[PDB]
Amino acid sequence: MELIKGQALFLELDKKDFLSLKNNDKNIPTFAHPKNQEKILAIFSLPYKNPPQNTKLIAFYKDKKEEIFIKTLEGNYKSEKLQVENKKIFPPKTIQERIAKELKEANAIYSSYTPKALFNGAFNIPLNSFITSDFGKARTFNEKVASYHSGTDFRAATGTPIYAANSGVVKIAKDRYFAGNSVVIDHGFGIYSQYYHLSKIDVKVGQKIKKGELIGLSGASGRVSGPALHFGILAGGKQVDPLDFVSKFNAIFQL
Ligand SMILES: NS(=O)(=O)c1ccc(Cc2ccc(C(=O)NO)cc2)cc1
Ligand SMILES: [Zn+2]
Repeated sequence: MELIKGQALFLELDKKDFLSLKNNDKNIPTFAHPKNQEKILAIFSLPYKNPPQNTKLIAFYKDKKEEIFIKTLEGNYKSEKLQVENKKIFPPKTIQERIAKELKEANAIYSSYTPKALFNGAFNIPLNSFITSDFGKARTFNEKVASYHSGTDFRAATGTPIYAANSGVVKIAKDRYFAGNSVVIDHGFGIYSQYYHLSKIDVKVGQKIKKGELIGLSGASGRVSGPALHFGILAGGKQVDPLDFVSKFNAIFQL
C-alpha cells in the first residue's frame, strides 16, 4: 500500500482469531468496522517530518501472522526554500517554561486512548467558510523540512461562531503559547480535533459536547498574520491532513 506523508489510513483486517497488531515495539489499537461484522479497523498515520521510507506492520492471529507493507509517498505539497536557517530561537526562561509545560500537558492527552466511540456519525466542518491556507505547506533548507503547516485555516472575521466537528469530550480549553485560545476534543479511538486562535471559549474541560454545538468564537489570539480559524486533527498519534481524514472517516462511519 501507499500512503502520502502527513496522512492517515484506515486499515481493514479479519476479526476472527485476531490477537494483536504491531509495528516494532508499538501495539496498535483496533476497533470494529461499523457495517461489516467480520472486520476490524485500525488507523495508521505517517508523520509529515522525517518519516521512514517503508513500514512493515504485523497482525498476529492464533493460527498465523499477516505482514502489511506500506510505502511512504512525498505527495505534492507546496514548499518554499527557507533562506535564513533555523539557527535556534532563544526565548526568555519564562516562555520556555510555559511552552514546555503546555507540551507535556498535550502529550499526556494525545496518548490517552479512549477505546470507544464518543462521536456520532460523520464529521462536519467547524464553520461554513473556505480554506485560506492548506495543510502541508512546508519550509525547507537542504530539501529537509524545517517547518510545516500542521492544520488547515478557514477564513473568519473575529467573532465568527465555531462549531464542534463531531461529539466528544473537551480536553483542553485555554490560552496556550502558540495556539492562542485553544479547544481540543477527544472523539474516541485516539482521534482529536483542534480549534485554535479563538477570541472566546464557550466550553469547559471535561464537558460532553454534541456535533454542531457552539464551542467559541473565532479570533486572532496567538496569531501574527490576522484573524482566522486553525482546525487540526490528530489521529494514530500524529497530526494529519484534516480534510483528507474527514473524507476517509465519513466514507466509513456516515450513519
Ligand atoms: N505546546 S503548545 O503551546 O500548546 C503548542 C505548540 C505548537 C502547536 C502547533 C500549532 C500552533 C499554531 C498553528 C496555526 O495556528 N497555524 O495557523 C499550527 C500549529 C500547538 C500548540
Ligand atoms: Zn493554521
